[PDB]
Amino acid sequence: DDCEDLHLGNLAHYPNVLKGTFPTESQVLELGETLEITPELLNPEGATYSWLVNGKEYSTEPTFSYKIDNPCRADLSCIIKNKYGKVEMSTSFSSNHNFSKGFFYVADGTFNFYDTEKKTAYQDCYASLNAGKTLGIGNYDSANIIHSNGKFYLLVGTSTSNRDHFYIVDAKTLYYENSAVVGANLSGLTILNEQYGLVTGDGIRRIDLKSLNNVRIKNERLLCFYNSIIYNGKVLSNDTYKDESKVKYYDVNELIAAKEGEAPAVTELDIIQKQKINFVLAKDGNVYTLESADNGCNIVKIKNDFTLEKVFANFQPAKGPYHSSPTIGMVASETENIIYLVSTDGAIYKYILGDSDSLKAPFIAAESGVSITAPLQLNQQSGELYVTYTEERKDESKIVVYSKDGKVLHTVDCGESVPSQILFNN
Ligand SMILES: [Ca+2]
Ligand SMILES: [Ca+2]
Ligand SMILES: [Ca+2]
Ligand SMILES: [Ca+2]
Ligand SMILES: [Cl-]
Repeated sequence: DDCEDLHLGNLAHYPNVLKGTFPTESQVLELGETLEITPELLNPEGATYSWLVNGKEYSTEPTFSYKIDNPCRADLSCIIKNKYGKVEMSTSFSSNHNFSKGFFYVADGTFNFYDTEKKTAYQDCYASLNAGKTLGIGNYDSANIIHSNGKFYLLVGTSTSNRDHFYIVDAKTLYYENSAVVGANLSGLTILNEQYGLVTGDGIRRIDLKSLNNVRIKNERLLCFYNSIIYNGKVLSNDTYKDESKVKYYDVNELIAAKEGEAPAVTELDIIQKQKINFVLAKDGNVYTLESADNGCNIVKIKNDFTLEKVFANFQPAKGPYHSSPTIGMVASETENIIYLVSTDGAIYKYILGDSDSLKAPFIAAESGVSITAPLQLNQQSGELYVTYTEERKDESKIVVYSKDGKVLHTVDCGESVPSQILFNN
């Protein structure tokens, strides 16, 4: 087979890459694996390489080595150049990861993933899966996310006007879908249904969850739904972080139909609030919130007909001092008649609907000089409670994952960056 058919003397002078020495199909690797591509040149003398990861030059080496140490997806090009010509091959690579095997946590202005099976944290999964895209959440900015319709709807509360404030991120994959401008200093987000949401902060804005156009329905300086919920065709809102205010509700259909400036009717419920507190849908099918009282708080049951049942809790609820400080929110179980809530000392109470005895002592005791600085989250499949703690004196935050029985299962070190929210991909 000496000199017969194809040989070097008849195959051009630009780089000649041997077949199969560069992937012809998209690569899928496990977390921890390394992608290695070593193109073999028939004529390698004087050749130079350029490896582009998502269009950005990563290497000039004749062999590509890239550790898949984070959930990612990337486009890969290889430009091989010599005196006589330039050749370019392209492929793509991604990690074989499962975002069902743990939870996302919003810290240092991005989506981070913690695997409860591997006990491993992956920082800034949003960038590595979206070609370096950022969500632009600065230190003095807020991230308000609602997981609905299999999407993460993010509202950035920022003083910058000419930037995207509202983002749609796929909840299962963490893939960016769309984003748009709404307005500066807007930190109140409500998802009404599959088609519409509400953005509050300077009154009420309806946002179309497909086109991302918004209509300013009500214009009221500093009017913000710090917390809200959809219940029996109404939007229940918490619009205070300090001042005495009552829970107010709006009609979902009136909010959907309202034209620019047509402020909708607002009705008050006999629920005095003097701080940020959320609304939780409990296993009894009712909505619960808290009412501010002199020597504690009241766990308020909001029935379908919007009548109220109130149970006194001899403890003050956890609170942040500023407009920017997040809601130290409650969390309800979907499988048990339970609500977890945080006292002002950093203790967790497990309220058992209808039984006021469950409020006589904390479920999880407080630790001195340690406070709970984010809303509670619960894993509805295991019953695991995710609590965000901050050591006041050193500014070191952690996510502690407790079992149904209150035993520590995981500790996620977050350092100087406080996680604001915990999300699931399902
Ligand atoms: Ca190697
Ligand atoms: Ca109605
Ligand atoms: Ca009892
Ligand atoms: Ca850890
Ligand atoms: Cl609209």
